[PDB]
Amino acid sequence: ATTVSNLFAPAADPGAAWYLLDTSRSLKPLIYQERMKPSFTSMTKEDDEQV
Amino acid sequence: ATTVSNLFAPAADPGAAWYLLDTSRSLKPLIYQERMKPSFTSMTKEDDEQV
Repeated sequence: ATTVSNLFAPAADPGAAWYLLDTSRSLKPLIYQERMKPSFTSMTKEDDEQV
Repeated sequence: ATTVSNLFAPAADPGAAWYLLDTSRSLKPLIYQERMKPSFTSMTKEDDEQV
Protein backbone atom coordinates (compact mmCIF):
# COMPACT_ATOMS: atom_id res chain seq x y z
CA ALA A 1 0.00 0.00 0.00
CA THR A 2 1.37 3.41 -0.98
CA THR A 3 0.28 7.00 -1.58
CA VAL A 4 -3.08 8.43 -0.47
CA SER A 5 -6.67 7.46 -1.29
CA ASN A 6 -6.16 3.74 -1.32
CA LEU A 7 -7.50 2.03 -4.43
CA PHE A 8 -9.23 -1.28 -5.11
CA ALA A 9 -7.10 -4.41 -4.54
CA PRO A 10 -6.22 -6.60 -7.53
CA ALA A 11 -4.46 -9.89 -6.91
CA ALA A 12 -1.82 -11.90 -8.76
CA ASP A 13 -2.23 -15.67 -8.44
CA PRO A 14 -0.54 -18.68 -10.06
CA GLY A 15 -2.57 -21.52 -11.50
CA ALA A 16 0.06 -24.13 -12.30
CA ALA A 17 0.00 -25.48 -8.75
CA TRP A 18 -2.73 -28.09 -8.40
CA TYR A 19 -3.48 -26.60 -4.95
CA LEU A 20 -4.96 -23.23 -5.87
CA LEU A 21 -4.66 -20.01 -3.88
CA ASP A 22 -8.16 -20.49 -2.44
CA THR A 23 -10.44 -23.48 -1.99
CA SER A 24 -14.18 -24.11 -1.54
CA ARG A 25 -14.75 -27.31 0.44
CA SER A 26 -18.11 -28.92 1.17
CA LEU A 27 -19.51 -31.90 3.04
CA LYS A 28 -22.40 -32.25 0.58
CA PRO A 29 -23.36 -30.66 -2.73
CA LEU A 30 -26.69 -28.97 -3.40
CA ILE A 31 -29.55 -30.91 -1.80
CA TYR A 32 -33.25 -30.09 -1.90
CA GLN A 33 -36.27 -31.08 0.17
CA GLU A 34 -39.36 -29.93 -1.73
CA ARG A 35 -42.27 -31.04 0.46
CA MET A 36 -44.98 -31.86 -2.08
CA LYS A 37 -46.88 -34.13 0.32
CA PRO A 38 -50.59 -33.97 1.24
CA SER A 39 -49.61 -34.40 4.90
CA PHE A 40 -46.99 -31.63 4.84
CA THR A 41 -47.69 -29.05 7.53
CA SER A 42 -47.96 -25.89 5.43
CA MET A 43 -49.37 -27.12 2.09
CA THR A 44 -52.65 -28.54 3.42
CA LYS A 45 -52.13 -29.04 7.17
CA GLU A 46 -51.35 -25.48 8.27
CA ASP A 47 -51.85 -23.38 5.12
CA ASP A 48 -52.12 -23.51 1.32
CA GLU A 49 -48.36 -23.15 1.00
CA GLN A 50 -45.94 -25.24 -1.06
CA VAL A 51 -42.27 -24.89 -0.10
CA ALA B 1 -45.69 -41.77 65.25
CA THR B 2 -42.25 -41.14 66.76
CA THR B 3 -41.42 -37.85 68.44
CA VAL B 4 -37.82 -37.55 67.16
CA SER B 5 -36.78 -40.32 64.75
CA ASN B 6 -38.42 -40.00 61.31
CA LEU B 7 -35.73 -41.62 59.18
CA PHE B 8 -37.78 -43.26 56.39
CA ALA B 9 -40.86 -45.44 55.79
CA PRO B 10 -39.89 -49.12 55.71
CA ALA B 11 -42.95 -50.90 54.33
CA ALA B 12 -44.23 -54.40 55.17
CA ASP B 13 -46.67 -56.22 52.90
CA PRO B 14 -48.30 -59.67 52.76
CA GLY B 15 -48.16 -59.75 48.97
CA ALA B 16 -49.89 -63.15 49.04
CA ALA B 17 -53.56 -62.31 48.44
CA TRP B 18 -55.32 -62.22 45.07
CA TYR B 19 -54.12 -58.62 44.71
CA LEU B 20 -50.85 -56.90 45.57
CA LEU B 21 -50.23 -53.44 46.97
CA ASP B 22 -49.74 -50.56 44.53
CA THR B 23 -51.10 -52.61 41.64
CA SER B 24 -49.98 -51.35 38.24
CA ARG B 25 -52.44 -50.45 35.48
CA SER B 26 -51.56 -50.15 31.79
CA LEU B 27 -53.72 -49.32 28.79
CA LYS B 28 -51.27 -49.86 25.92
CA PRO B 29 -47.52 -50.53 25.66
CA LEU B 30 -44.97 -47.75 25.17
CA ILE B 31 -44.63 -46.00 21.82
CA TYR B 32 -41.44 -44.49 20.39
CA GLN B 33 -41.00 -41.76 17.79
CA GLU B 34 -38.20 -40.74 15.41
CA ARG B 35 -38.94 -37.53 13.49
CA MET B 36 -35.87 -37.84 11.27
CA LYS B 37 -37.39 -37.69 7.78
CA PRO B 38 -36.85 -34.57 5.63
CA SER B 39 -40.65 -34.16 5.70
CA PHE B 40 -40.50 -33.31 9.42
CA THR B 41 -41.14 -29.60 9.92
CA SER B 42 -38.68 -28.74 12.69
CA MET B 43 -35.69 -30.63 11.27
CA THR B 44 -36.08 -28.53 8.11
CA LYS B 45 -36.93 -25.20 9.79
CA GLU B 46 -35.96 -25.28 13.52
CA ASP B 47 -32.25 -24.88 12.81
CA ASP B 48 -32.52 -28.53 11.70
CA GLU B 49 -33.87 -29.87 15.00
CA GLN B 50 -34.88 -33.54 15.07
CA VAL B 51 -36.56 -35.08 18.11
